[PDB]
Amino acid sequence: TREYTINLHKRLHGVSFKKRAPRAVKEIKKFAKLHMGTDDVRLAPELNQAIWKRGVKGVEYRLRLRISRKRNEEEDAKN
RNA sequence: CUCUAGUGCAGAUCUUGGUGGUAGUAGCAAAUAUUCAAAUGAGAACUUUGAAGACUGAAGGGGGAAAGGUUCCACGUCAACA
Repeated sequence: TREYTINLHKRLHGVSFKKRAPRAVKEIKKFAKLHMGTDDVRLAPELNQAIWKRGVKGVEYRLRLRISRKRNEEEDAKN
């Protein structure tokens, strides 16, 4: 595990306001690829409600996540 | 061995049909956010189910007549066809 930061600044600047956060969760998918080096990407409904609580126009910038490597044999699920 | 007829095709912005052409290009149906997990499986964003959010609520709620007429329903199939 690392305890990570997810700064949701860029890719949220230039995207529509009322449909901002559905593009922002797609960045939570991107981040998992490089910084672990995994084939599969996996989130949870725990990370759906990690943004959406303060909904779409407002967002969490300081959205600091966790990650853990297994599922089947190896894969990183953000958990 | 000689007589007889609906008797020679390139064409009236024609006529009987396939095939070419733009072209695998545009279109892909009025701007009401979607994210994530499962059931089943040969294949799953779409069936179906759960977690969660957008959305409307003088109607996305409710409900009768004309008109149509079994399209509902359960059962049952993935070929043509969306």
